[PDB]
Amino acid sequence: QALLRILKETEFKKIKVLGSGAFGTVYKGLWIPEGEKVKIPVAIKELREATSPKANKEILDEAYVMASVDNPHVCRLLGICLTSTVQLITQLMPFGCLLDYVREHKDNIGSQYLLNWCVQIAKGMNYLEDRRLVHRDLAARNVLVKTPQHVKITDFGRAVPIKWMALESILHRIYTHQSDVWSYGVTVWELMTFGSKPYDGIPASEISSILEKGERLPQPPICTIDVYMIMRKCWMIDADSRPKFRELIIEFSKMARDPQRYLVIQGDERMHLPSPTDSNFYRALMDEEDM
Amino acid sequence: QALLRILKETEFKKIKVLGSGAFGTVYKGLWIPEGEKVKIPVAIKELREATSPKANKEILDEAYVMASVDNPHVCRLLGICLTSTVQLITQLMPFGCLLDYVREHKDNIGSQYLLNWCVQIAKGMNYLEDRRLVHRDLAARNVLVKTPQHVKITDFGRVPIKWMALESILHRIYTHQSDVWSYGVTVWELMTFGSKPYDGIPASEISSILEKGERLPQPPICTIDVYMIMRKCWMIDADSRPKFRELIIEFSKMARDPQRYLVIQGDERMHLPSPTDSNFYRALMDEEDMD
Ligand SMILES: CN1CCC(c2ccc(-c3ccc4c(c3)C(=O)N([C@@H](C(=O)Nc3nccs3)c3cc(F)ccc3O)C4)cc2)CC1
Ligand SMILES: CN1CCC(c2ccc(-c3ccc4c(c3)C(=O)N([C@@H](C(=O)Nc3nccs3)c3cc(F)ccc3O)C4)cc2)CC1
Ligand SMILES: */C=C/C(=O)Nc1cc(Nc2nccc(-c3cn(C)c4ccccc34)n2)c(OC)cc1N(C)CCN(C)C
Ligand SMILES: C=CC(=O)Nc1cc(Nc2nccc(-c3cn(C)c4ccccc34)n2)c(OC)cc1N(C)CCN(C)C
Repeated sequence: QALLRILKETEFKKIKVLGSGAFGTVYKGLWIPEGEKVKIPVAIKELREATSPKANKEILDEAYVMASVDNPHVCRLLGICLTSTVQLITQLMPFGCLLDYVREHKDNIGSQYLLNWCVQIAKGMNYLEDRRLVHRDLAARNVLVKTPQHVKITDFGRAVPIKWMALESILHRIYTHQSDVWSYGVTVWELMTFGSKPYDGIPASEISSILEKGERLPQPPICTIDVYMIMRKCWMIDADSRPKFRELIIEFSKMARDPQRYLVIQGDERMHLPSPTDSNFYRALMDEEDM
Repeated sequence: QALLRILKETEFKKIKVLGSGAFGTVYKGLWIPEGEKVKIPVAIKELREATSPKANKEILDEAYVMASVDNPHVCRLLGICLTSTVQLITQLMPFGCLLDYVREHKDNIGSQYLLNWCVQIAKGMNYLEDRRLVHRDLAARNVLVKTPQHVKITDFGRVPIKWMALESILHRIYTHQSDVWSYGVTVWELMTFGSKPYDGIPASEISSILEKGERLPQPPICTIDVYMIMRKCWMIDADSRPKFRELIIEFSKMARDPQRYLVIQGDERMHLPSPTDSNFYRALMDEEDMD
């Protein structure tokens, strides 16, 4: 209700293209408050099409729900502008997404960051499950980095990412919170391989077959089997044998309490988490919300 | 101890001059974390005198206390860089200082902002008094605007003749009650929206006119209730001046009926923001807790 602000086109401008989503493009933009002199960096998503008083009504009423979330590991929709092209505005995460982050930082990611990222993603997904919100598009590209010690899940509930979807989602359009657990396992697979393309070299029209014959993503080199068994149980075809996000929070937390025991990274002992000094400095500059 | 980060000169640099004080220059600068690609805006104060490692320890020992404060209306020291000239790092407040703010928004400000700013400055000063920290240089230039609904006090802990209590001018005594005097001048600055106190009088003479009973005049928009409070901050007996806690209570009740205590032309179409615009401001700029 009061969590979604309706904007004018005059109080924000799109400045640089950051990327394409499925149904729209995301820009880096600037918010100019009315009667003010300051300019605040923001992220604007302009939708591919459809300005219709009628489609606006489902866009708005679902934007209200995406403005309702309150969790440190879930992004909140902040505003909307209902012109000819719908424009959506969120906070800009200056570090980008976890996917390009682990791809451009593959030689400096320690084990202790990866397991904490897995935990944080699970807390965000567990909160959405507690809010009865299905993500439907969880992937390393939809996990944003506020600080390297703080990731947030974005772009949930929007409803093709075939290589992330559960088989019941591929064959029968079923989207549950257990289907999201499947996409969570692929997301962990992306993190542990430092941004590899899942099922690389296999047409998306062919994934349903290989999953029915038992084929799964291979064990990442840095993962022990305790981590790989977790990923594989997120890919049981029976959805209720897949773990719950609540359980995934507990298990990855305990592995975070002994990181190099569960992830084997070359040179893992010269790369570590920030001290309280470095953490408090990050929070005072960029991350003042409670965590 | 772990709240003050020691920086290297390679991970931050100065970008633009924001203003000077007397102890040194303040710059707008950018922090680049080591091994990272993003650039985070900061405020850097360069100590314009070059100091020695012996003076550095006295600089450091007070920097730790300036990094120890935790209150929504007091700025916290975040970092320090100890080269030839010491550099000090805080959060950058993009709206600037309350002084230039009310000067550039003169008579576009309602009573409800003016009274809340008075409350917030008293809250910060009362927190400093509870920490047994004297400000010694309180003025509208040292009140930073994080957002228009949130101000913070900076540059405390250690000649502004026209702000000082009389015992500070004659006997250089600096108590929390001398800070109450300078608070009254600050409220005067806001209520005249950035006028020069005692404008046109040499500072070498302010002691004389204060012993003769002369004070700053009543601002046009102020009724006598608020002007009497300012006059009690300028009593020659230090223990007849009000306490900061009392100023919090007294300005708070006046804030609950602003148009009763300030008479501004057109005050009734300029209001405080709605929860929607406030939830929008904080999610972008002010994630800190606050009342
Ligand atoms: C006939 N036919 C036509 C179309 C109809 C339709 C209905 C609803 C939408 C809709 C509504 C709301 C959103 C989204 C989509 C969405 O993509 N949204 C993201 C988000 O915007 N991200 C951002 N990136 C950068 C800046 S804004 C998002 C942000 C966030 F903070 C939290 C969750 C979230 O999903 C929000 C579109 C089309 C359906 C029927
Ligand atoms: C002969 N000579 C030799 C050396 C001796 C000496 C001793 C102590 C200092 C010292 C130490 C610490 C600070 C300050 C000064 C100061 O000016 N500081 C502000 C502050 O940094 N402001 C900012 N603006 C923009 C970016 S940083 C500040 C920031 C904050 F967040 C909270 C309180 C505060 O006071 C902090 C300097 C010199 C004195 C005698
Ligand atoms: C991971 C892809 C990407 O482009 N990442 C990225 C993201 C930045 N910030 C940001 N903040 C909030 C929301 C998004 C966002 C949300 N969705 C659904 C997106 C889709 C596509 C792109 C971005 C999306 N992003 C960011 O801030 C500067 C930069 C950035 N990078 C690394 C791209 C480099 N360009 C500057 C060329
Ligand atoms: C009233 C002086 C002042 O504070 N000016 C100021 C400040 C900031 N940001 C900022 N953030 C933290 C600390 C300080 C700061 C602290 N001190 C002690 C200062 C002394 C002089 C100038 C600035 C400072 N300044 C800031 O962020 C962009 C902008 C301005 N300006 C008003 C510049 C003028 N603008 C209208 C173009």
